[PDB]
Amino acid sequence: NEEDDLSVEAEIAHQIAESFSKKYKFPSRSSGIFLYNFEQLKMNLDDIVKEAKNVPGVTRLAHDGSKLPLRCVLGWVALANSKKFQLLVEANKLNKIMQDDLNRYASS
Repeated sequence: NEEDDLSVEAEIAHQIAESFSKKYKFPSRSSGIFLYNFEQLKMNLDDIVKEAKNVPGVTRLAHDGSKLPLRCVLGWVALANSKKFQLLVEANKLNKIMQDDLNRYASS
């Protein structure tokens, strides 16, 4: 159980570290898109990893060593933590995007 938590922690940290500066597209409130990456959260990696575990489905995927839905993880963590992201985003559209990705990544 302890060893499982360490493996999950390292797996999530691994995937977030590797994609830390990758820009993803999110829906703007007005029209169009804006870009965001983990780097812009201005959070330390330990806190980003903890917040990523609050995203439904991520712990299960990480436990299995599977690829995480990182656009959704970023969007959820940023929605939860970044006032700037919250003000920029069309949250109706973000919610549907995040749920679509969780559904895709929950497949077998």
